[PDB]
Amino acid sequence: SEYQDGKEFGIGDLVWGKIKGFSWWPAMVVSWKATSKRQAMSGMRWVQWFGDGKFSEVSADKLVALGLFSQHFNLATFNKLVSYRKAMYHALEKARVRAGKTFPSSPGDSLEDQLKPMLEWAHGGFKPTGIEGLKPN
Amino acid sequence: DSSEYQDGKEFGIGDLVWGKIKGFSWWPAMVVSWKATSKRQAMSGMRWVQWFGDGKFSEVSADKLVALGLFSQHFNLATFNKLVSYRKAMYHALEKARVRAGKTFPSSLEDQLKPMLEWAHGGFKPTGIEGLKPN
Ligand SMILES: CCCN(CCO)CCCCCO
Ligand SMILES: CCCN(CCO)CCCCCO
Repeated sequence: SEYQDGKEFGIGDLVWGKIKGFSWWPAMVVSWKATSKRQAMSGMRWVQWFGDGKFSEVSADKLVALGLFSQHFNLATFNKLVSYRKAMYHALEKARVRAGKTFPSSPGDSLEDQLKPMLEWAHGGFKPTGIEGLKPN
Repeated sequence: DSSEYQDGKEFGIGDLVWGKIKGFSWWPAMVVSWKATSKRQAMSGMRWVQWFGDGKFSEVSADKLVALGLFSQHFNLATFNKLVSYRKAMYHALEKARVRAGKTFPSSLEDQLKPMLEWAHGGFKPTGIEGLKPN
């Protein structure tokens, strides 16, 4: 029922979302019931931002699939803000689990170290699954 | 309405669970509110848990949690024999279970642990897993 408005994106979808004064940031579409807030208005979606876990209401027409990765990733913000690197880690970890992807680990690799192969995977088109692997189920 | 962890998946605040992190055996924990953690709200489909034995907090997928009551299935005998840290975790977890279930034993950590472990492995009789519920 919720979000059945003929527009894009449903509960669980991984997305980039854009707030004024902010880069595109990774998020997951959620039900209004998870937010402790209120039902969304027409054509809007509740999203939860990776990294800080906060909830925002955003137009379905203003979200893009996380799978358009290199297009929306912002290297300048990544190098400038630890909060963006953490967001990218949590977003890509969710993507990895969904795709059944694995990466060679080694304690105690830092944040940047863990991110390196995840970012290469994302920039490379999420092989072998492709973006189909990012879908919820 | 709308509230913490109302995402349609299993597990609520206070639930005793086993949690699985890559690189670790299934480990006992309690589901906690994000407010207990000094961190941030958990992503939809995930829960904050506090691990027995070390008191640390982790954000864990509900798909990587199971009820502590499924004890024999998730208890790792190899890990128990190998790691003092896991035996310590078993003690604190099963002591919480014992108090919730209103269970008493005849009364050392290892000596204390023995009948608690027998009880858990045997299915938490007489209450069964219903006895482990919070409140
Ligand atoms: C849409 C932009 C993402 N926000 C989420 C908060 O609602 C986080 C920004 C933190 C930047 C400070 O380091
Ligand atoms: C998955 C279990 C979580 N704790 C660590 C908390 O982050 C494990 C304790 C290590 C035992 C080393 O002897």
